[PDB]
Amino acid sequence: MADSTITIRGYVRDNGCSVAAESTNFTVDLMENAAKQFNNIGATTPVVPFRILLSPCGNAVSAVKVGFTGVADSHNANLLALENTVSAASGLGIQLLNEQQNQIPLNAPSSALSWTTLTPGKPNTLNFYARLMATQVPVTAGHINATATFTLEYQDNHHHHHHKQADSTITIRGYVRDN
Repeated sequence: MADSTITIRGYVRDNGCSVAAESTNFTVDLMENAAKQFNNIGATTPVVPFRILLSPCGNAVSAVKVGFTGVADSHNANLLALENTVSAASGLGIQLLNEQQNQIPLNAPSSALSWTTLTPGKPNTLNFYARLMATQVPVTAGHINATATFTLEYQDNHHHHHHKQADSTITIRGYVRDN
């Protein structure tokens, strides 16, 4: 079942959330990715459903902003680069997007993107996508291995200087088939 503390006792900081284990500490199954389909920069795979469940949360929030940051690729640094090893494929950045299928950069600050009005005390789930972007036509087979974190720039009054919220490590798997 799905039940949570809302408008009741035992709530964390109001302005913020905890981030669930289901979001700070998981793996995206990007399925297979095929070399043979990435034959120009427009090439965009069947965008897998992905979310960051925030819970438990407190009782007073107004929204956040995201802050995704990772190793950005040389080609289009808006795409999350791979582990950068011989066995990681070339010219195939990770394509992390929101439900609007809009390219989300990394090393932007929290200003170039946004978030929804958080509900208090619930498994606050927006809907996002992850898949695999062609930045070139290398079609060298290999595996999918990346690392970033999201921060949430919680709309607290920012009295202390900002940092990362967490080290909520986004890991994505997958496989470039040679067909």
